Amino acid sequence: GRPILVELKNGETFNGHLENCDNYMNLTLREVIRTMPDGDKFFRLPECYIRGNNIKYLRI
Amino acid sequence: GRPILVELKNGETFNGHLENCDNYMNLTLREVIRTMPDGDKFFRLPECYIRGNNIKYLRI
Amino acid sequence: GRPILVELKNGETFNGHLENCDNYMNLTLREVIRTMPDGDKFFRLPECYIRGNNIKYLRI
Repeated sequence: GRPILVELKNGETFNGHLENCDNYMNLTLREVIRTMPDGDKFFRLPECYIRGNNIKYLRI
Repeated sequence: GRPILVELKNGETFNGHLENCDNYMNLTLREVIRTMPDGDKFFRLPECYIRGNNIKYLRI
Repeated sequence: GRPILVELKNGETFNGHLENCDNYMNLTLREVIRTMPDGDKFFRLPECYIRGNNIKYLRI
């Protein structure tokens, strides 16, 4: 799966296309939908980098 | 009004063009300017979805 | 310099090309990389406005 959904420890989720990932799960997503715990969303974030340490889980 | 300004309960404002609104005031804005309570702004957010429950008021 | 790095009092940094600055250090950056204290980043923010009162320091 290039499109993945990443849930952060802070409760946010990022839904985007996987561009890079390293052995520590630091990763980059493109064309991202960011969903807040309160239900608000932001669409079409060009690119987001997420530290492996900040991730709760990832679903493909 | 297609361009509207939405002020959230968390103090942020979103200024963009109205794309959709439902009977619960869940709405979508495009080409949005987001203003933080501390004055910082982010321009040209492609699309934001805001839950009616998170809105304080809307100005047209 | 046009590319500058702005560190905010809230610990975030904004790395982008300087568009405007005023005598109070309210400024505008374009094509910006926003880095969070926890190491997550957002790339290619079209434009950000930052209030002088929110800035800790600026590096060119």
